[PDB]
Amino acid sequence: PKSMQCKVILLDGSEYTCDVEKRSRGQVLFDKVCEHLNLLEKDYFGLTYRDAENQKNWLDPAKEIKKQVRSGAWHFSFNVKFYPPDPAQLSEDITRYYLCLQLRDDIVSGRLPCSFVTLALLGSYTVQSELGDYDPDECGSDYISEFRFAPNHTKELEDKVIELHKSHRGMTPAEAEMHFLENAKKLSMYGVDLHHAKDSEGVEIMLGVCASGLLIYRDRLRINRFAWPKVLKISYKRNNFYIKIRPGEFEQFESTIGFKLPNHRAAKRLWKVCVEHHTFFRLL
Ligand SMILES: Cc1csc(NC[C@H]2CCCO2)n1
Repeated sequence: PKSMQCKVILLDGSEYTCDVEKRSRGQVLFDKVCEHLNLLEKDYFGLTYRDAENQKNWLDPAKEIKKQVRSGAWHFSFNVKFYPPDPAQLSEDITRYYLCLQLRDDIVSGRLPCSFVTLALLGSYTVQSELGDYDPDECGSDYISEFRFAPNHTKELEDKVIELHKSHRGMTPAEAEMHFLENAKKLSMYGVDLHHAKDSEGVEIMLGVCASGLLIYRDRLRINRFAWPKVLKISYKRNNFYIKIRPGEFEQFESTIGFKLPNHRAAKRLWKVCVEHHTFFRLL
């Protein structure tokens, strides 16, 4: 048997290396990553890789690794795929811990926009989880945490993290991580996977896919959203993505909404993440 070396960026930025038989399916590598992370609730998570267009793809667990990475390196990231709308109901603390790590990266990267105070508050729960109770000895008036809290840091933000940290005295890691999630889960973009598209008029939009349904971000004004129950069929042809919206009451005929994606692979990818998030909603 011929093994291939796999490299996986873990959610704390560390690198895990293992080997799998060259014909192995994605689930094989994923199972090894989950065993290493001591993770049981693994179906909220996935592996990503970068294709030749350099686009983030989900590694399909059903399909051979080699038929997905193709010409690329066997380099992956471990990630949350299905953001739980109710993290309090996850059976395990370790699940909630990896979820926090993903959300920390969603925030720092700017994928999850956050008000100043909420950046400070989430920061404060992360420090309490990582360092324990506020300690003046460690932090002077010129203190700057090693922790990344935000896409841009200011001394004011570092100050607010410390002030809020002071109030979490006696909070255990699992409790800090639960408070982190009870706040993060209310952010408008929590678990929203954004794809660039154009509408039927050629105007550039973002299509958001999440637990609750589909979002169309035209501009700040009039945001369209479709709960999963209102979506009958989703399809792609060529560069185009179509959503079939279930007929409202006493309206004879459904409405089809079509979008232009940058290319056929962008369309296929959006279809697959939509189908998967629709099946996830169904499982709630
Ligand atoms: C019971 C079970 C475990 S994984 C799964 N389905 C695979 C993807 C689609 C929905 C979320 O996860 N069902």
